[PDB]
Amino acid sequence: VLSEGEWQLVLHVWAKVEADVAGHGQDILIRLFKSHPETLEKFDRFKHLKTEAEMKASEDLKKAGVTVLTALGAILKKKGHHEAELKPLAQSHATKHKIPIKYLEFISEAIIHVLHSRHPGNFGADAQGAMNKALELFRKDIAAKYKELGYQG
Ligand code: HEM
Ligand SMILES: O=N[O-]
Ligand SMILES: O=N[O-]
Ligand SMILES: O=N[O-]
Ligand SMILES: O=N[O-]
Ligand SMILES: O=N[O-]
Ligand SMILES: O=N[O-]
Ligand SMILES: O=N[O-]
Ligand SMILES: O=N[O-]
Repeated sequence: VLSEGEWQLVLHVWAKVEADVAGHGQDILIRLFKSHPETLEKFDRFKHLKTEAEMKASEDLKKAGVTVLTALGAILKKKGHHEAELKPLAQSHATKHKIPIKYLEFISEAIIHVLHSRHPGNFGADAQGAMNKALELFRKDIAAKYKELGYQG
């Protein structure tokens, strides 16, 4: 359970993300796909992309990045009261897309990497710790939902 001070660290860096959600989404998806190339295989519209340049030029990848970060943002803004948001997301990611928890860990690591690179003014150790706690909460609650839904994860 996060403190209010922890949530405020999360939401203060999130506010900078929101200055340019598309750009942050490109950087985050690209980092995930470079760091864990097996994750790209889940994305049928652009799994054929071979290079970072191709990835940066992809309008479909850009839209996916906007979608992920906007949904995550909405969850973070609930400050842990995210049961309603998590229901459809857990169902799609468990049953349609088949995203294991380990892949949710990889995208969390990609998020942290990019925020650390882009936002050293709002992403020092305490803020990174708060973001990691928020993302660990998200993953814990999604994993519990996966289990309810019948998915090993
Ligand atoms: C913070 C974690 C994540 C959030 C908030 C998120 C959110 C979303 C949302 C909102 C959509 C569109 C609606 C839906 O289908 O549910 C979506 C689609 C999808 N997500 Fe995620 N997602 C996350 C992590 C992942 C990860 C790690 C992968 C794969 C490694 C993944 C794969 C997909 C796929 C394949 C789609 C369908 C995209 C398409 O139609 O081409 N997601 N996700
Ligand atoms: O205010 N304690 O995070
Ligand atoms: O996408 N940078 O590792
Ligand atoms: O496609 N924006 O959430
Ligand atoms: O981009 N993960 O939906
Ligand atoms: O707390 N959301 O499952
Ligand atoms: O509300 N979940 O489908
Ligand atoms: O509800 N999953 O597409
Ligand atoms: O992409 N994680 O360092």
